[PDB]
Amino acid sequence: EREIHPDTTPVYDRNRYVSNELSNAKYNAVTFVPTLLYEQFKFFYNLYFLVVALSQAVPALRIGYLSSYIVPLAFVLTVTMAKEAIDDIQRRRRDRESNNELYHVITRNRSIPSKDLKVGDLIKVHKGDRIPADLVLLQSSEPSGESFIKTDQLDGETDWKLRVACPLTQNLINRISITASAPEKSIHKFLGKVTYKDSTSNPLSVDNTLWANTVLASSGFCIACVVYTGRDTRQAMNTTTAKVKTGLLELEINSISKILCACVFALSILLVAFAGFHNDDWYIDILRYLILFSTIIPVSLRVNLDLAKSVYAHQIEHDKTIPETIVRTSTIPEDLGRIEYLLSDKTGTLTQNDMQLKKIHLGTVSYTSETLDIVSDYVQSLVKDMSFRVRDMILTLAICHNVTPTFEDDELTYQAASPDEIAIVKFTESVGLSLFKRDRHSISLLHEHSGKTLNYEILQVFPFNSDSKRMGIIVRDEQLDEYWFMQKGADTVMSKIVESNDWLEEETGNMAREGLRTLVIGRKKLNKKIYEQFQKEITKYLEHDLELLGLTGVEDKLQKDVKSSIELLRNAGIKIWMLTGDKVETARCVSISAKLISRGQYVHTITKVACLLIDGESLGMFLKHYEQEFFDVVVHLPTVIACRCTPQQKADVALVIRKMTGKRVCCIGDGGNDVSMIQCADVGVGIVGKEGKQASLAADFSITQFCHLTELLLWHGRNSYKRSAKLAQFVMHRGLIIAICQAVYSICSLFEPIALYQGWLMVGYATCYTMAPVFSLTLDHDIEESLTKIYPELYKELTEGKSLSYKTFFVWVLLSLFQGSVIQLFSQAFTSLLDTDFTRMVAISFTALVVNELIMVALEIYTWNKTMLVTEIATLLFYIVSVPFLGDYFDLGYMTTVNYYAGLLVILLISIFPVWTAKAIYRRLHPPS
Ligand SMILES: Nc1ncnc2c1ncn2[C@@H]1O[C@H](COP(=O)(O)OP(=O)(O)CP(=O)(O)O)[C@@H](O)[C@H]1O
Ligand SMILES: [Mg+2]
Repeated sequence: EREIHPDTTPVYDRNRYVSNELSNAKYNAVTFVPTLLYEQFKFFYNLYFLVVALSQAVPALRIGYLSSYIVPLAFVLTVTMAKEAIDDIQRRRRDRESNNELYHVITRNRSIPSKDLKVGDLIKVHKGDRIPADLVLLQSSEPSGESFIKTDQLDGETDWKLRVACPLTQNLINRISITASAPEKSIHKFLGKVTYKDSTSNPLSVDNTLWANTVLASSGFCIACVVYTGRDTRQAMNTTTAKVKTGLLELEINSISKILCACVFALSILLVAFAGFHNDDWYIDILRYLILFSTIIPVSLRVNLDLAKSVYAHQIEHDKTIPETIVRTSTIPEDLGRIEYLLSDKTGTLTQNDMQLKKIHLGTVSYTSETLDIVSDYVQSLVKDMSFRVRDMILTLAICHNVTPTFEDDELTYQAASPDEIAIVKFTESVGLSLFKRDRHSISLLHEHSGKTLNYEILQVFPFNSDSKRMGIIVRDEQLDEYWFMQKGADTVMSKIVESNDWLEEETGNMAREGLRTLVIGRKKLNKKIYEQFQKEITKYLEHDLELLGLTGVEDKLQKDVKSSIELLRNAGIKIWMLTGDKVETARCVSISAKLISRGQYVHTITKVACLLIDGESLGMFLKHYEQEFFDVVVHLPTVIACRCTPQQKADVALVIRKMTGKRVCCIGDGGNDVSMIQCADVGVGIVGKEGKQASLAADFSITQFCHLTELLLWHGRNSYKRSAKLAQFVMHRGLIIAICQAVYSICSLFEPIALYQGWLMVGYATCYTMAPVFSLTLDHDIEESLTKIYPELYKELTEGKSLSYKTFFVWVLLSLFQGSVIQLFSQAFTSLLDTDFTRMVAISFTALVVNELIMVALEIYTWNKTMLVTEIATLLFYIVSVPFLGDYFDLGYMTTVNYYAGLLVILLISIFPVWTAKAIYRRLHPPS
């Protein structure tokens, strides 16, 4: 709470208030680098190769070139800051160029920057410039004081918001004082007071304030007074750092990284023990040999995965089948492939948000889409008692809504913040009572039918609330001058308020199991004196005693091709729930019509202080104490339906599921009514085409309505997981092969394992000779995108993890042992291992190893793309031409013997025959189609 006076300039200009300068990282950015790295320092593989780097800091463990040392760590740092440092420096850039934006001061009569701006002084902000800070409107260019504002960057709202000024201060210019409250966090709330001469209090709210990222129009300029200072602005509190996201793939990579660390440590112990424990310094020997074993795999895997994220995001955002998709968190674009649960809303996500009124019932008299003649002639007769009730009901429909019009040649269009009333006005104009232009800021109501033009005006309005479930108005006529109080909303709150009437409950139930969402209308005749004593000013006095008018039933057309999507889902074996705050009867009806339940599948319901339905209170009570047994029940049930849920229990459901099973779930939603279930989700998908947009921009993914996600999960997540699995398999594959090569060399020559490979050879093998086949396999697939619909069942082949486990690691280890051992032993046997021809043995070893890699990458090929087959030939010719001139220091010699090629071909044939035959027999064993 503060008191703002514009005439007391120095007391805020000097100090006591935060300057408009925003600083992010200066003199602390260095302190920022380890702690952020600390999360990366939490993962044991980063620890692993970071200690590999740190080992050579001792001036005794330099075993290879420094060019083999700097490039991996430098390149991984370059990649990992490539995404974030550019954004950080751009943030600093438009922070600095915004804080020097010149602004005119009424008192100082000259332009000053944002730094010189203070609190309480009056600024004329123009149409073509953004609002600098948080202010409150006191005078505008419009005599009414109303203007349209834009906050596309402040919050997720994209439409243009009404903002009125104080009527007392809009006429002004004498000095005017304000009183404000403490800094808060709410993005849709404000409170204040205006004090003028002789202390005349004037109220303030969110309707009369402008914040830091607001954009002005609907005027030329306006006079506004600053309120919040620097850090006190809500953007400094309502914006928080995004939490780190962890995928299961990287966790199991960390696990197998520890496994490989232990394995190579044991191998180093074995080689050192077999050496004879000489040289009197065992520890330096085991450390240097460990580093020699640990210099190929851990760093290459990281960059391969990062390039995988990059190309995967490119492929997602470069599909004609998937128009206008946005990835917002590229840290884990991978877990979508292994998802078992779907948590979703029906509002927009599972619907088209197209509304049509179908049945309306008043006084045991039911009207439908048909029989519009009676209601039409009633409208024409507006300008016995049942007819009067009908026309009054039409009047209440046509007035109480908060819809905005827009004119064109014909079929005048309507937009609002709740489109159910757009459906209402559509029905009313279809009957014959055509509403027209609405000020929605001043008092005007125009309604023309086949007769004569009718005009009203609202005496007072109360906006709808997400908790009040109500909206009420009072309206005065000009033609007949009566006071009509009208109330609209849910019956659950106003049923006891309206009357002691009997015919509400059972009819609401009737249209409930008709699959119709229904709201209810009441009226009351008021007078002038009670209206003005009400206007003297809590909520209790507004509603005293109403009278029921009727109720309406509106249906919605479900989303395009829901049934195909759902059948593809449970032929993919994936599990889907349904949590939404709707009513139980409309929920079961819409799930039946969406074919969420097949034949049979008995439905059970829960109400407390196959299929199953549970209310929100009972959901919280079962998530309250009886947690674990409830979790055990819900996991095995094919479908779960919940009703009457405010988002906190949705977030709790997500948290307890992810914490009690450790699996990856998908939680898709839209609008402000489900903001929590994305921010706590493993993946969040945005919905476009519906009024709500903050959740979609605050999400991680974006699809049109529902369809893309389907093809995003079947054809894209599965392929992503398969190619990542092949990448990991191949990288540990050739790393273990070369490591076993050095190991067998040390067995056959007890000098040192270092003596086999040093220098540029291992550098090029780590970087230049092998990455191109890996990135070629990164693009390879098997099944066309058009064919993923026919065969979703392959999902049931990835839920278990048969490709990433301990046994998979052992299988790849054993295969690598086999091939590396046969190559090394046969080479040493056929080449007569000595110290003179050592160049010949090491050359044929490197050549055979690299060509074996470049052939086995071709073995694991499903489709032969025109862009893929060139990649390995380029590396092959690069190897061929890199021998005589590029390297030309190590392993120099002839090597072009007639018997050399024969021996090489036979040894490679021996090494690649059993795996090729095994793949052929496995293809004969498990034929896909
Ligand atoms: N402006 C409004 N004020 C009060 N209640 C409303 C409303 N618009 C719709 N309702 C009804 O109240 C219930 C909850 O509305 P809420 O304020 O949570 O928005 P919502 O996004 O959940 C609409 P829905 O549930 O139909 O998708 C809905 O079942 C709806 O029928
Ligand atoms: Mg929402």
